[PDB]
Amino acid sequence: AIAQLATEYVFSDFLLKEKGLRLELAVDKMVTCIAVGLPLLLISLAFAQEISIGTQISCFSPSSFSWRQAAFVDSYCWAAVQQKNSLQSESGNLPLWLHKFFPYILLLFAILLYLPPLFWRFAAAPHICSDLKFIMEELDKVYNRAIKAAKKYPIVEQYLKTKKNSNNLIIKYISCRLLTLIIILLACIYLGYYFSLSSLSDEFVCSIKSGILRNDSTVPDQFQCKLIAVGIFQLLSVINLVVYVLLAPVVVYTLFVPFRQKTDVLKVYEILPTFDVLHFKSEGYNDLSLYNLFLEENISEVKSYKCLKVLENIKSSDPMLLLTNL
Amino acid sequence: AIAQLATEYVFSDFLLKEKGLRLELAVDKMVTCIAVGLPLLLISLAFAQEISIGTQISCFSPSSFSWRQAAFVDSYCWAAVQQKNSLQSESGNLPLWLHKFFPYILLLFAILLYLPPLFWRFAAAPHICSDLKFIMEELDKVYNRAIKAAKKYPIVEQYLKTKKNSNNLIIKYISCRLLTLIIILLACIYLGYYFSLSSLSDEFVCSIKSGILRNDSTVPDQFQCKLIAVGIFQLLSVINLVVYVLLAPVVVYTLFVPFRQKTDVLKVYEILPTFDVLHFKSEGYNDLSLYNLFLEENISEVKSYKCLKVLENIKSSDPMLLLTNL
Amino acid sequence: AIAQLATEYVFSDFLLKEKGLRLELAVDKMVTCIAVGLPLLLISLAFAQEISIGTQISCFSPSSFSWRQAAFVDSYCWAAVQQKNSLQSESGNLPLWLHKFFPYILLLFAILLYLPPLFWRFAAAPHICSDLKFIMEELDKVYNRAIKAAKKYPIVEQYLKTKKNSNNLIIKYISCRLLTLIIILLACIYLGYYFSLSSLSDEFVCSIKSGILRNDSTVPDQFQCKLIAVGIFQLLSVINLVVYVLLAPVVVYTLFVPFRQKTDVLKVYEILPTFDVLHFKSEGYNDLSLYNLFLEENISEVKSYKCLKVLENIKSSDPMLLLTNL
Amino acid sequence: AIAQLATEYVFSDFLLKEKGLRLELAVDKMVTCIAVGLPLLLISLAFAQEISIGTQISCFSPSSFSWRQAAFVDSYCWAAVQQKNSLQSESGNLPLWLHKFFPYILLLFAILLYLPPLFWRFAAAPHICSDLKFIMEELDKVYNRAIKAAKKYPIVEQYLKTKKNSNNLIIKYISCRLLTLIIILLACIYLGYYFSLSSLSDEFVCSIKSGILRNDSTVPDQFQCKLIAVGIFQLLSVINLVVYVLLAPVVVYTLFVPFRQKTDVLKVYEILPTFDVLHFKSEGYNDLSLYNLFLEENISEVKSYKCLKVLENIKSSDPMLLLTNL
Amino acid sequence: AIAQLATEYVFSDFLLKEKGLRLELAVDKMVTCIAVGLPLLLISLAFAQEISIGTQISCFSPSSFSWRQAAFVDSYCWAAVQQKNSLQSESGNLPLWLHKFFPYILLLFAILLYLPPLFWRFAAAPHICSDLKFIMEELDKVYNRAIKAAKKYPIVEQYLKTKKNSNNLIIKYISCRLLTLIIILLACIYLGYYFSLSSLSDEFVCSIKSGILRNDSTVPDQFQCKLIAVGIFQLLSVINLVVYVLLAPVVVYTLFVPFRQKTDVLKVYEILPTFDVLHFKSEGYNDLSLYNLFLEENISEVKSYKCLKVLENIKSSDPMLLLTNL
Ligand SMILES: O[C@@H](c1cc(C(F)(F)F)nc2c(C(F)(F)F)cccc12)[C@H]1CCCCN1
Ligand SMILES: O[C@@H](c1cc(C(F)(F)F)nc2c(C(F)(F)F)cccc12)[C@H]1CCCCN1
Ligand SMILES: O[C@@H](c1cc(C(F)(F)F)nc2c(C(F)(F)F)cccc12)[C@H]1CCCCN1
Ligand SMILES: O[C@@H](c1cc(C(F)(F)F)nc2c(C(F)(F)F)cccc12)[C@H]1CCCCN1
Ligand SMILES: O[C@@H](c1cc(C(F)(F)F)nc2c(C(F)(F)F)cccc12)[C@H]1CCCCN1
Repeated sequence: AIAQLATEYVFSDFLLKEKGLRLELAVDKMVTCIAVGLPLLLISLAFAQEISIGTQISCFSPSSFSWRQAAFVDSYCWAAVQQKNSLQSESGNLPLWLHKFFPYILLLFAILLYLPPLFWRFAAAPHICSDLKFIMEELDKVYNRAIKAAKKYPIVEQYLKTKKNSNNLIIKYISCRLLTLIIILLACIYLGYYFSLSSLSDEFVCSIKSGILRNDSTVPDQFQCKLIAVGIFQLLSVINLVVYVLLAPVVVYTLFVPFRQKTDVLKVYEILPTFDVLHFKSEGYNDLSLYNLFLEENISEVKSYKCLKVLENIKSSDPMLLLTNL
Repeated sequence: AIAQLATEYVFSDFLLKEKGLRLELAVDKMVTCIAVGLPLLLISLAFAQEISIGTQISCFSPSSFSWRQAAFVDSYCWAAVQQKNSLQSESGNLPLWLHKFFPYILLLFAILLYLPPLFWRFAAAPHICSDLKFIMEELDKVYNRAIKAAKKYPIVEQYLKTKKNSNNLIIKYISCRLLTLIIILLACIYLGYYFSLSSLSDEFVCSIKSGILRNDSTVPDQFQCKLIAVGIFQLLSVINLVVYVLLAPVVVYTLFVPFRQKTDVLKVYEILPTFDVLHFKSEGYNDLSLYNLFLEENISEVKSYKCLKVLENIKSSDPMLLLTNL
Repeated sequence: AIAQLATEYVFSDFLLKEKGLRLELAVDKMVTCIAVGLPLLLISLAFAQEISIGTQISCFSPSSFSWRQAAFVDSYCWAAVQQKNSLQSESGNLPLWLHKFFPYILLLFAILLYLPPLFWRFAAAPHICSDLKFIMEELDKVYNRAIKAAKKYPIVEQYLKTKKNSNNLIIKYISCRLLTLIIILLACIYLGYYFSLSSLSDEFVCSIKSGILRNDSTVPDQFQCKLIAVGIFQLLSVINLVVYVLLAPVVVYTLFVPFRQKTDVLKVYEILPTFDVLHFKSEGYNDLSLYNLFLEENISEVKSYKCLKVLENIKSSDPMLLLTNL
Repeated sequence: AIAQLATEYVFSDFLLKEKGLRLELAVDKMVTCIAVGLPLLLISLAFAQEISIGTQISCFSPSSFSWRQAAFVDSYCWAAVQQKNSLQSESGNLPLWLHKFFPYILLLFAILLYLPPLFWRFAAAPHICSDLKFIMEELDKVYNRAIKAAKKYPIVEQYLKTKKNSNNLIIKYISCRLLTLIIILLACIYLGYYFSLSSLSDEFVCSIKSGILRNDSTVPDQFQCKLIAVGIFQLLSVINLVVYVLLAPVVVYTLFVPFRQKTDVLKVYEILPTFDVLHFKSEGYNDLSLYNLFLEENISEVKSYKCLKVLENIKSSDPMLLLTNL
Repeated sequence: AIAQLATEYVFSDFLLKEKGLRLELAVDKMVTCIAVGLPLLLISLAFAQEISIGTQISCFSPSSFSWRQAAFVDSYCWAAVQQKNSLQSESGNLPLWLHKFFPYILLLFAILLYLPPLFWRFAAAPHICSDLKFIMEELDKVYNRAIKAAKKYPIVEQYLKTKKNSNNLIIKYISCRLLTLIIILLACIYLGYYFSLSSLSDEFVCSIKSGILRNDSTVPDQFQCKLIAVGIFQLLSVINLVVYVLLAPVVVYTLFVPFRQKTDVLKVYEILPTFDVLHFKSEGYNDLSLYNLFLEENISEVKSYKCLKVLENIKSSDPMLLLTNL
């Protein structure tokens, strides 16, 4: 059912569950889930039980034709939207090709939108995963040492600086998001072209006259056929186009990594006396700018950051309290 | 539904899940999943609920024929694409054979593409599994001994050298990938031949005249039949051919084992004082070249390598810090 | 769907999962899975949704006959391939019997191929299971004692010798594999005979004239019927015959137990000083020859064998290292 | 599908899984699973998707009759195999009754074959369960005491003797197996009678003339009907009869409890010095003869029996080794 | 399928699983499962895929009537077995009412048979549950104290006596079993009356003449209708009646609580020296008579009772052995 479909896609997890670590920050998962599942959701809505009257093409055989003769006419003209010579139409052969393969094309866009998140989930996900969990563990060790002192060389600061120098991972990230934006724009171009079709493009005339039926006495020369659900495809197309047009500015915002403005989440550790590491922050296209965003995603999960952020918040309203907080 | 099919194949795990150890390195799993599942995905897309109008062959019986007489004509000509004498066609009997058994042939290619990964998952997978987990355990023991020293005979170096001498496992690996490449090229040849068919090959004429109906007064001599979804098969064929043509250079890259260039992942252990083992690396077709790749897959999972790689990265930006890192 | 069927049989576990111990060595599981599941897979492929046009037999009733009268003709002639007198055919009654009961016969061969692995999984599996896990535990105890010595009577050697004397279990194993080979050859004989049928054997004429219709004025004397999917059965038959013809040499290789040549897997324990047991190996048809093969299957899982095999491999490139390896 | 059915019954567990203890010894589970599931398997094979052409009875209404009039004729004669007066047939009313209720009768035999294993699984299963696990625990305690001595009153011997005196449980067991054998013989009698039917018993003539249609001008006096799949029922009947005829000697062998000849499995404990209990064995119809068989099923699972049997086997090739074995 | 139905009801658990404690003793679960599930099993067998020819009522419209006109006739007469005036029949309106609502009536009997076990599983199950597990725990404590003594006031004896005085729980139990017996007898009365119907009760004549069709020129006055599967209902009715007639003596045996004769299961604890409690047993309708039966169900699960019963059994073939048994 359509409601079972809605629970399957919109209200279920879908590509959201896949625990301690989150290697796909906010917006990414949101953008990927909407962009991938909305062609799937709208295809499945296109052919729901309630909305599909029946056979997609009907062709108006004469009354003299039998049941299976009309079945031949319908099935032949369904197959004969493909070849050029068999049919004539005012719009042309290309919009009928789009009408037949609308769900194929939208599923192709869904898979194409799934490709850059997948290439992220293999090529760059283990590196960000291992590096971020190591940084979380090291920061927990630093706070444990500070708490022990309250009751030599900071590895985290220099390991943060050497990734400030590197920019391979951000190049992978911006390549993923740029491919996603390009595919969204191409899907917008297709959906705008498809919805802008006259809606008489589904109307066409086909002749069942190839082969021996070219020189048969009693067959109609041509058969009026309509591709049913083309209007449903156009309605779902404008819906998909509207949602993708809303989604594309979010992706363009996602491209600008340094503008995202993490609100001094790493600066909270600078307040502690022992933790002299991680004072600075990125101001450009580097790996560290992306590490700051994945940190700002995953740092609330850290044991110590929440306590030290509470210590910072009460200041926002002497470090004796920190010893007391433990 | 087509969307349920897409979630079943593209977005689900498929042949990806099957934890601590990964005995199928990157690209392999990617190439195997795409090459195996894309014939499955495109077959299931070929006969989706929306795209299938109904019966695959219709044959245009006369109006005088009843419903089940036309059913006989359709079913007989479906069966009679097989035998040579029963039908005549401009293209021939072979393309009609391909049209009837297109999903059989693509599933045969999917299983044939699944064979070399399966022969890897039995013949060579236990050996690489046991050897790699032993190497991981030994390297963890070496780092534990080094950390204990900081706070005689390295088995790993000589056990690495004796596999430098051996080349049975790489012969198995290159045999698997060569069989995969050969099957991909054969599938490309078939899909190029199938898509290059004129698309009037589906059109054919069959006579329901074998047996007693040879000398019956009132039956048509021949019946115009079209194999519906042959154009859908050709569209999915060019899609499969395009994806496999993209996939084949990746397999050819996968053949060249020593060119893969692990970026001194084993050299990180040379920096430690106690770990004097594993200084060198392969420069040819040996088992060690494949062990380096499986190592570079699985070494990020190792406890010690990540810490010692952080120690190497800060140098990239005295070993006192290592004692401090613990 | 056919792709769901393929994931159910070829790509899923099937008779592969059913952990620490493997009481069905390599090839056995491979041969059993292919031989059992390929009739199942090809039957399910025979009647897939895409390939089945509809009713399996159609019979060309006259136009005067109604819908349910033609349904009677089809259903009667389906039932009347059984009895001899009701029909006449050029090939005979036996090939039509095979055409009706092709999936029954191939499923019978699948179950018959499943019988010897099942009789192995009950009659001989507990004995090999208990004996092999006891041998693994005893060898682990021997290596633990050797490691303790490095830092009286070997039970394993004499318990190995007394099974060298016995040959009941190998008789059970060779009986299982001989029954499997005989059933494979019988299936090859059937599939070769079935594929060699002319493919006009499906064509036959039946008379709906038994009982009161013997002396009815207006019924045709005989009705041209074709058994649809017989050509599909013949194509799947030659596929099954080709795969079984490939499989039979593997079973014949599996019969020769002593020729299998375990590569001194038990000899690795002879290198240790304390482990003076298990020096020799079989050179004939005994239980010990089969125990060597199940050992060579399961010995990589053993804790100590991998370490001592690494010690042997570095030698292949004084036992001081063993004390160091621990 | 038929292959899904085969995986559901033959290749799945079925009545095999239902861990440490096995209260249904070998052959019993085998005989119960085959005898119960083979009527189920052959019924489900009788009405598979491929083998069922459609409606089971067709009756050849005149061409003047409409679609639903022929539907009435088919449905009425299906119902009117029951009453005697409505139909006439050469064979009689009883074989048509068997043809209509063949799957009911075979399922009745399946449930009747399931009754004695069920009455075993309630009436006698807890007693054999508790007694056998107590005997296993006591024998483990005896070997633990013997191992402690190596490094007064044996309860097991007298508790074994008092069950030598009793014979209630063996009476229950032989009653179960005798009921199973009697039901197998009755099923063999039915299947032999059913297969021996002429196969024109399915042919019969029925009159739709009860009630107001007795005195209606235009209806045929009688309608030629065939019960389709009766030949399929006869083929499956001879298959079931052959398998049950093979199964019945196994049940007759299962009746003779003392002849089963446990190979001195309890005598292995006599070799130990401390374990002076359980020297003798049954030579008649007693509870102890059945306890020996359930012991010989479950004693390989025991920790100590395997070690002491290894000690016995090396002798088969001074008890110093036992102290060493531990 | 019918075989899937059989695995769902007969061979699966059904109302058998619902672990340490069993608050529904033997026979109860057996009687409840058979009595509840056999109407369910026979209803599901009544409308299996193989046995149902199609529409349950067919009515023999004239040939002039169209397809949907005959559909109206069938559907109207199905609805018009309800009202008295619309139809006339030799048997009457009541047996046609039973024929239409046979599965409703048998499901009503199944639910009515499920009511007394359900009222047991709420009203009396917690009390017997808590009391029996407390008695098991107290007896285990008594044996632990006796074993400690071997190496003041018995609460169990007086707590057993005060429930000897009470009879509320046995009144609930006998009310449950009496309601079950009464419902079984009522179902037997119904099934005997239903099977004793002439089997021409399914034959009836209905007039589609209410409303505007009372004064329409061309409709038949009355239509011969048969309710198909009424004979199947009668066969399943005699099967259900036979099984319930067998079941009713078991329920009548279950009513006599004190006659059930627990074989001195509580007397085994009297043999121990410390356990001076629970010497006597019931000889009438009391709560203690039911507690003895639930004890004899659940006492084999007790740790100590099995050991002390082994001590009693060897006597059946000085208490020094008990100290030795521990
Ligand atoms: O909730 C899921 C969802 C799916 C889809 C669609 F269609 F992609 F599957 N569409 C949605 C729409 C929309 F407006 F687009 F319809 C609005 C809101 C949520 C939608 C998503 C969103 C991100 C987090 C959870 N998975
Ligand atoms: O995601 C799965 C996938 C399957 C398939 C197909 F069809 F093989 F099943 N096709 C895919 C395409 C394609 F472009 F080919 F359509 C593009 C991207 C992913 C595809 C794969 C890939 C590897 C890791 C996870 N399993
Ligand atoms: O992978 C499974 C498989 C099944 C089948 C079939 F058909 F038996 F089910 N056929 C297969 C073919 C074949 F060429 F025969 F088609 C080729 C490769 C694998 C096949 C098997 C094999 C052994 C280990 C895992 N189970
Ligand atoms: O494997 C299962 C099986 C079921 C059936 C049937 F039909 F009873 F379900 N038939 C079988 C046949 C037969 F020859 F009879 F077909 C041969 C071999 C195994 C069969 C059984 C057997 C006992 C252990 C596992 N459950
Ligand atoms: O096994 C289950 C079963 C159900 C049914 C029915 F029909 F109630 F569901 N009928 C049965 C018949 C009968 F003869 F009655 F058919 C005979 C034997 C067992 C039957 C029951 C029995 C009690 C323990 C397990 N649940």
